[PDB]
Amino acid sequence: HVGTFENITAAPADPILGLADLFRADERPGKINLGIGVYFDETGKCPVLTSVKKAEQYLLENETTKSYLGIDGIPEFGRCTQELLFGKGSALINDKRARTAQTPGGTGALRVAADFLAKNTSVKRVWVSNPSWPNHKSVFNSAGLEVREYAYYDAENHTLDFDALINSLNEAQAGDVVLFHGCCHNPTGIDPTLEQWQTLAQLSVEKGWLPLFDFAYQGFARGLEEDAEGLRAFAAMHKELIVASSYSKNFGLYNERVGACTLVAADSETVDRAFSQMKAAIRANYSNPPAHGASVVATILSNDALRAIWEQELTDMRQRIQRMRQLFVNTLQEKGANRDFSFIIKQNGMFSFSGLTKEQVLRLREEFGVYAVASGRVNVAGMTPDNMAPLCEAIVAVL
Amino acid sequence: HVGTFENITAAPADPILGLADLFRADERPGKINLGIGVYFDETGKCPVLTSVKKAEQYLLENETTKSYLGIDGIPEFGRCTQELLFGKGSALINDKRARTAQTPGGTGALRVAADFLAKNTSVKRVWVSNPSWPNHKSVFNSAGLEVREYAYYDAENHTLDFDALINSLNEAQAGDVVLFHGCCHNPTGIDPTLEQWQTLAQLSVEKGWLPLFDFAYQGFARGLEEDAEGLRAFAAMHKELIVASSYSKNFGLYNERVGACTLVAADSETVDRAFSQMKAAIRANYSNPPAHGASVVATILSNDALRAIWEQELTDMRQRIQRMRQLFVNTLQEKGANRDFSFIIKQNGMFSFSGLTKEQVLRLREEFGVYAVASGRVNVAGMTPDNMAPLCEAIVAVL
Ligand SMILES: Cc1ncc(COP(=O)(O)O)c(C=O)c1O
Ligand SMILES: *Cc1c(COP(=O)(O)O)cnc(C)c1O
Repeated sequence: HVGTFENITAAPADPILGLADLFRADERPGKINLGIGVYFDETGKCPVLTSVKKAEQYLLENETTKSYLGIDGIPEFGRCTQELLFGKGSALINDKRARTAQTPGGTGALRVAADFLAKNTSVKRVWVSNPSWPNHKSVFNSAGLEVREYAYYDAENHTLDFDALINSLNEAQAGDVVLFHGCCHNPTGIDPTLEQWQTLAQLSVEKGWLPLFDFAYQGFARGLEEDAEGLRAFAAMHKELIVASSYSKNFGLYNERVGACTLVAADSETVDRAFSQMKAAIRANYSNPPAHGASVVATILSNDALRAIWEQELTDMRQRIQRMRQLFVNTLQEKGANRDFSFIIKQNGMFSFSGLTKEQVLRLREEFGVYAVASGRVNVAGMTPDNMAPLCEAIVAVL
Repeated sequence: HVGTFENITAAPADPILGLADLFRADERPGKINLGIGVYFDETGKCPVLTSVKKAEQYLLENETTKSYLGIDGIPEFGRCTQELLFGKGSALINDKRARTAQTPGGTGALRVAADFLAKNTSVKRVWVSNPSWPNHKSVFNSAGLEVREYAYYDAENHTLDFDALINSLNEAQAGDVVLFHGCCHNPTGIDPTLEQWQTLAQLSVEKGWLPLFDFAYQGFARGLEEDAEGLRAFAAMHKELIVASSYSKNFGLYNERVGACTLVAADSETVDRAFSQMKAAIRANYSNPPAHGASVVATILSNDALRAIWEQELTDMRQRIQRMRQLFVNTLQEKGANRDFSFIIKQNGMFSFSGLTKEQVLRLREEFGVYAVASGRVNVAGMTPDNMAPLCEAIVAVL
């Protein structure tokens, strides 16, 4: 009677999280963490938004029960989500072509979609960008879906390689899923222009793809409505699509696990039929979703006063990151870098590829106490006026 | 192109959660909800516990960040969970043989265990009592495991059929998983005696089963420690086991999704190796767990003054249910029932198997507005002094 657990092989280190335990252990003073994807403020802290604290006080005074939510969560949460993604007065909403389930984070939204697709459709293949968020492949593989990669980044020009993106998707067939980042591509910060989004929307229709949008950073590129232009171009042309969205970053609600999976089909009758199977996939996973984070979002979005506070806090975050992008480039020059880092200014969101090699990312860590993901992705929101000069001196030393 | 969603078949209703939907829509003022397993107080409400409101007020004023938890959640939540399960000073704890992940509810803990087994071991079959919670089968089937049923309930004598149980399980092979309810069996309310638990533990070892304990009602049968006696007899003999526990009910934190998956192995090296893969399965599901409800639990169990308040609140819930069981049986005789219902006094927890047929349950709903599960399972914790007479009048009218 051998043990069931004896033949188990240890799992490797998570590329984004295996770094953060290694940082908490580093006993050297002045270590700098440019790793995980949370926003920091000017003091190097990840604070709770004021609008979130106000909403939580209201919930504390007014909640009378913790009784289970429905499988698909708080109804007002789904309605507010659809307005954010598609626009108030969107035809998708008036025609009742969309259904939204509240999920545990954006990751939970991707997993719910994966399980739904694997069990209820003939989907076998998901196409994701090279590079992408590393957990994309793990989520879809957990449902038994093959993940293929399409070309995306021109590492010479630090730009979108649009010709190669098109050519690399030539073999994506009708009924394959193609995954797009809605804005603030993770990790490159390079997003399609509006004309490129429109080109992709037309191509997607002709080839019969099922688009799946991962929308974790709405509001961090240009603004809430501007950042959804690409999704709304797809939505104007497609009968069917899926949107996995996250409120982890734009509400600073990371650890409360607040996301949404939104299904769109040709008509009300079809999406309700499909959504009933998505609810069955949720029930066999975590049963029903956590209330606290989504109650906060629904409260803020339903209250004109709180929503005005939140939108300003989101603008404040967006502008800080842009300020840091400029300061990073200026300070690298001041500290003597001869490589041109000006592409950094053109990139959107929290993350840019620095262009550093795994070998330089390792030298920064072991020699200077500066922590970046081994792909060379650095979190610009982890940079402050206080840590920018040491950080830049370190990069310049390993160049 | 024909749509990917066009030919999806609609999912059937959940036998528990679909009932709740019907109950909401029912416009009759006298309707009575004996379906879903939530606790109601003497006034028919599902309250937030006082210990929980106090912990939530502490969190509101002292939380400074919502930054992601680690994949396995709050460390103190895991330590407190193991103490509750195995007891302060257990050798599993001092030998470092146990690892706990915070999960989204007991359901999420079940799905995480199932995914982990399916993807990292040779396990193929899970054995589940007949009857059991209806969602057990969906969770294990959705992870790719086969579900087999073992005998349990003697429907004529309203008792545990221990000879049938043991002969059923002689077909379970070594390396199969056998699922046990820790206490307050759902739906029958009939649990093994300590002497039967000890018989099963010895037998489990001889045959090479991997025990999986589902522990959603610790404290609702006799007490916190007494309700863990059967699990602790297993933990005394086995090299390996899995416990999926829930805080939904004994903390009234249903909609915050608070549970734990606890892995036990032969030694520290093996459990950490196994746990590394469990973390991978979580990362590919919901990434990391929701903080609010687990933080409430850990605040309460970590503070003797809050813990004392909570323990009294749990005792009060347990005693109120015991008072309704007696009131239920006495009132049925007063209302003209000629059958003996005294077996309800011998059942533990929220649920009693009433012995009503599907046709009688349907008639209770349609004609009297009394909602029970089609199996005839009734939630005693939904009974109150005020609704007892009409409820019993309805049941007598359909006998
Ligand atoms: C036996 C059993 N297992 C699991 C669960 C699920 O617990 P949770 O709501 O925390 O997911 C329940 C509660 O409904 C239960 O009765
Ligand atoms: C961070 C991130 C997620 C995960 O969002 P959570 O809400 O934390 O689960 C998903 N997709 C992308 C592209 C991300 O950057």
